[PDB]
Amino acid sequence: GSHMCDAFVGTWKLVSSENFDDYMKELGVGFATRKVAGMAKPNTIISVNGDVITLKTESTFKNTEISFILGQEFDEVTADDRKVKSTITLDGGVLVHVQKWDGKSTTLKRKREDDKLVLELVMKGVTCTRVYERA
Ligand SMILES: Cc1nc2ccc(Cl)cc2c(Oc2ccccc2Cl)c1C(=O)O
Repeated sequence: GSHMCDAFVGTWKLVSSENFDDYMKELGVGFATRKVAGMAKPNTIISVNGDVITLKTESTFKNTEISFILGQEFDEVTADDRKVKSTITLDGGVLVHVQKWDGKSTTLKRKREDDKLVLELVMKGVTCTRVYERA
């Protein structure tokens, strides 16, 4: 059968970024990692096997991989090496990813808009948008 996650499945490459440096500062990312991360053009591969969604991100300097069930909290190590407790849910057709660590929180929303995969990353007052297109 068809699922709301179907539209996300596939291989994606970064095409544009807005306010990523500010967002990384809010996360506590240091100067050098901000420079190196800002240069990268990651690929993200989203796949589904039964109820398990896998999201991989590959880049020149860092690869990440999470597998999860919607609504079930899990341990995640982020690209900037935060050790977080994460939960990912569907809100309509938007994947909502909340990461909690040291009493802090950031929310990452993934949505399909036109032929793009749009990521909205929010920490305190700062919103970054990262746009991906099919690879
Ligand atoms: C959502 C997201 N969050 C990030 C959080 C922190 C950093 Cl340093 C990179 C991030 C990042 O880029 C990367 C994610 C993995 C490897 C490399 C990069 Cl630059 C993404 C992203 O666009 O998927």
